[PDB]
Amino acid sequence: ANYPPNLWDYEFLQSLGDQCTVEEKHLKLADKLKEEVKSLIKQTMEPLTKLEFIDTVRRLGLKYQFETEVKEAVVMVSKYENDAWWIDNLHATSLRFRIMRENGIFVPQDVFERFKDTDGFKNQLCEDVKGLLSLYEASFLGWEGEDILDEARTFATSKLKSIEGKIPSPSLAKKVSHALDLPLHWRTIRYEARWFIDTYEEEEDVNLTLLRYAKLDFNIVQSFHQKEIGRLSRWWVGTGLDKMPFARNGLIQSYMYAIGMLFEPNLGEVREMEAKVGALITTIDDVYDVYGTMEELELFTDITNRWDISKADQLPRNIRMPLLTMFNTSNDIGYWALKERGFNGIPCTAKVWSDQLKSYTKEAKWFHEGHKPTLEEYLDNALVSIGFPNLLVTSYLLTVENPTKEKLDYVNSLPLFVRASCILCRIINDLGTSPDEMERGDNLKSIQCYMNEAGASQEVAREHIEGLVRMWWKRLNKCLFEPSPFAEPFLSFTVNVVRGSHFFYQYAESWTKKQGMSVLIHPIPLNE
Amino acid sequence: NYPPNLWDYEFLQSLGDQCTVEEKHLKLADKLKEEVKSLIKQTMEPLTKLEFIDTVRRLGLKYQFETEVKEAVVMVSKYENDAWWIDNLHATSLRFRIMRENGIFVPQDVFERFKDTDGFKNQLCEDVKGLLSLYEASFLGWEGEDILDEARTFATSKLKSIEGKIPSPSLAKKVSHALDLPLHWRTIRYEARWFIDTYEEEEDVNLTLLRYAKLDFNIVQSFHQKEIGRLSRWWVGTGLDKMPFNGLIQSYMYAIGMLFEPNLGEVREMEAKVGALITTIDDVYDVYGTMEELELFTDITNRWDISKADQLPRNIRMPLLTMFNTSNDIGYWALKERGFNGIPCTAKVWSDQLKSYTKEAKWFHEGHKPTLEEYLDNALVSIGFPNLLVTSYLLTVENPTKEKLDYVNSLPLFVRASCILCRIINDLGTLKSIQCYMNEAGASQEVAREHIEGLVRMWWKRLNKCLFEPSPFAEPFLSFTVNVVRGSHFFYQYGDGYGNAESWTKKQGMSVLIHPIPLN
Repeated sequence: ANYPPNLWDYEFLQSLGDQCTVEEKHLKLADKLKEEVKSLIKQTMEPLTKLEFIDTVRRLGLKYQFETEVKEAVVMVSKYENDAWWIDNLHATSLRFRIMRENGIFVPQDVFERFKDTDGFKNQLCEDVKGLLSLYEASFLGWEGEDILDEARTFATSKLKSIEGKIPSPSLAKKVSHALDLPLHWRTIRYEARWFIDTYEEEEDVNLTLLRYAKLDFNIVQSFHQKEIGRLSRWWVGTGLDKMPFARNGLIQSYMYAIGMLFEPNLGEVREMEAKVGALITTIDDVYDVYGTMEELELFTDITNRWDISKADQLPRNIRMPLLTMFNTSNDIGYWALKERGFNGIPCTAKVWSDQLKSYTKEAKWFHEGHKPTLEEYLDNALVSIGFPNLLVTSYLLTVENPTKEKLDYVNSLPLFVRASCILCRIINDLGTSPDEMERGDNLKSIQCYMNEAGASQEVAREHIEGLVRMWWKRLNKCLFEPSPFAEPFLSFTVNVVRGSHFFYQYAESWTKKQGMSVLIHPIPLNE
Repeated sequence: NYPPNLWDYEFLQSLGDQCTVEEKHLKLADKLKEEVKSLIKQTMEPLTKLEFIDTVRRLGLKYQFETEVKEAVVMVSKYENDAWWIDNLHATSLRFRIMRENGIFVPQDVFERFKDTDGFKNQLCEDVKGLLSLYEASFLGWEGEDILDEARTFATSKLKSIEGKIPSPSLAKKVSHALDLPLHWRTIRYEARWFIDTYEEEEDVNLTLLRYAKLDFNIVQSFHQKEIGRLSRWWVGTGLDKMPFNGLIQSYMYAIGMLFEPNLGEVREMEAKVGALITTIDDVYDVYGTMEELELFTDITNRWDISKADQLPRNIRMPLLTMFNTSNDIGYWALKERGFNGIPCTAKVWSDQLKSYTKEAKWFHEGHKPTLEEYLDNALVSIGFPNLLVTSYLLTVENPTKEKLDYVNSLPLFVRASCILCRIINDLGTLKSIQCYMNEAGASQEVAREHIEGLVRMWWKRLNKCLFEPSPFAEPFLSFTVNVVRGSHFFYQYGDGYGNAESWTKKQGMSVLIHPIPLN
């Protein structure tokens, strides 16, 4: 074991692979239930009922198993000729608006106009909570310049808040509270699936076959995750970085975040590699922040820049081991791209690490010189220092068809889609900082930077930063309606890192542990 | 289904799941170990004692009982009365070998009772046991111990003469086996599997010992299968299994000869990786790469700078980057575990290996014939055992330093002797050794070969004497350096890669790594 102790001991994590083996009879039941659920997605339903069903499928974390059928269902609903089923119905209108836009089918914000009067949304809509929640959730699919969706968000938030915690109807109470914490659009797929499996079971309209399949598929996917954490744990203990006197829970936390970025079994290898990079980002961040002197870090940065480990022995052991693990892992990842994808990715991985440590160095220079950057000067560097250019460009290297230097240079040039994602991850992380640490006047975080600029208060500045999150999400949403040159799975990665940030930096140990226990460690009890 | 293919990495990657040992039988192995400990310690006649610990050794169990075996051998050597071995050819011969094996000197003159000035008395020709014990004991001799040379050539002729004629089942098995290879030249782990089957035929088999030998061998086997899964997964991850030039699995089979113990697992895996890369890159240099490609590969290696790797085509770049990445890994393991960054050392032994290859391709195109001395100077490096042994020293020496690593890499006698032996045993087994010396004072194939076999015996005597002499070296590297040679003896006889040689190798593979031993 390690001291200080990690969330779980590594031998435990390695034990999980065979502790939770899914019995062969459950594997065969899963294939059988999959076909039954396909049939259900395909079956004629009233259009609202079909949208509700495919919303449930998504929410249960199953869209990846039914991509063809869900899309085909959505298209069908977009072609249903008579609109009387949603017109003047706030829930149906909202749900349709959201499901259509999630699937690349435009619906104008004007569909909501009829729910307003001269002064704004009609106060009487507060008599229908399901309606309000669907409007709230739909509002997050909005784009810049869509003022009615901003009004919808403000109205629905306010009305739902006037009842959060006091709703005498258990499943809706739960869903509203959950939504006010984070909208569905901002949550991770995989962690939402585990929460919603429990919520769905308690709802009035539960389909037991869908529910049964959701639990079974959850456990099967979980068994792939458990094998991955076994492999990653063995790797991590092999690096010796578990014994550095910093970066407690680095590996496990990186892996838990990676599951938010991409959970699908068929992306296991990519997910392992992203988890290794994230554990090294966590470790090296600590090296730069809470261990190395300015002279040690200058040499760390120079070795990385030049990809030349000749002078590595000038660094003390606890700095040298992270350095050489970064080097060895980056070479391994670049090599996988050569072996698997036909393209040598070492220049790419070396480059994003060099860019990242240059950004750490800039922050350190500001901190030591007492520089107070503007928000815009801070974010241009801090969107690099958060590590998502590194993680995203790496993800692109490992998945793009026919990778080339020119394609990698393009992604690393931060096209709007990627820039929005990295800025979001940075600002979201900064917003997660509790005011216990704010009182410490760290000038190199978003809120404080804006406070310093404008002479604004902490509350006004926080509100400003929160507004930036909503703005960059609007840009992300619109980028998906013209995403070229990007394709799946990179389009999903770019969005899902943001969701990971929202989920893991909500504005801590126990909460993390709870999430890891339900998603990675404990299977769902089946009654089969 | 269909025959499990030892060459199929699909199959190999799955091992570490199958052939479990029941947690039941672990506990019985702890219990029989303690029974076997008392067996080794309980007073017996000095002869019964030596036979008992030789047996333990050949069952491959000495590593479990090193203190009890040493103290047993030391008690025998202090036994004041010599009547139990004097004039007994078996007893004299076993005492000689087991004492020398444990670093206690016995003079070649303990065999004077069996000889006169005309040599060994031809009357010993039907004492088969004594002739066999004499034969096995002879390979413990040093240079200039001539009574020991005479012993060998004499025992060898007399045992050859009675082979069809031996009644005892276990002894006829043992004589046949010894005439192919003496015990001293065989690997510990592959011999242990063979001997379990033979020992069970012996009149004097101790069923406690036999039962513990089988159960330990299966437990150990389970450690190895997990090792092979991991290594095969690695190999497939490199993509080098799909290059057009068995690789990993063979390297691993050799390494089990160099070291088999569960407690040395990590070192064994790294040695196997290097083993696999040596064979791979030797083929890159020998056949596949152009001249210009080999000079970039060489340059990249010398400067440990992969900036220009992209000028190599795929099938050259992959071995190079794999060599680089794995050398970085092994060097790093030394930092993590041993406190010493070993990347400069692994980069250097690789840079030397490649020159090795640059030299023997120059001698091919440049139409130069070397003296056997000049060729072995290079061929003891190209065989790759400096790489492998310097790496094994890096990973196991107490308090490693650059200075200690520069000394092992200078190749002092003990190391130089193992390395020459590995290259010579290889050339015997096929600008080779024999083909070079032929091109010395101008000899035949028959007289060359005999001269080479002679060199094998000579270097073994020098190795043997080193183990008695002052040395900066300790265990386990002492064992690694002798045991590579044994690995060479055992596998180079059948290296051909088709026909009888491949089915023999496959069978060793299957009996020692795959198939557990049937228990009770």
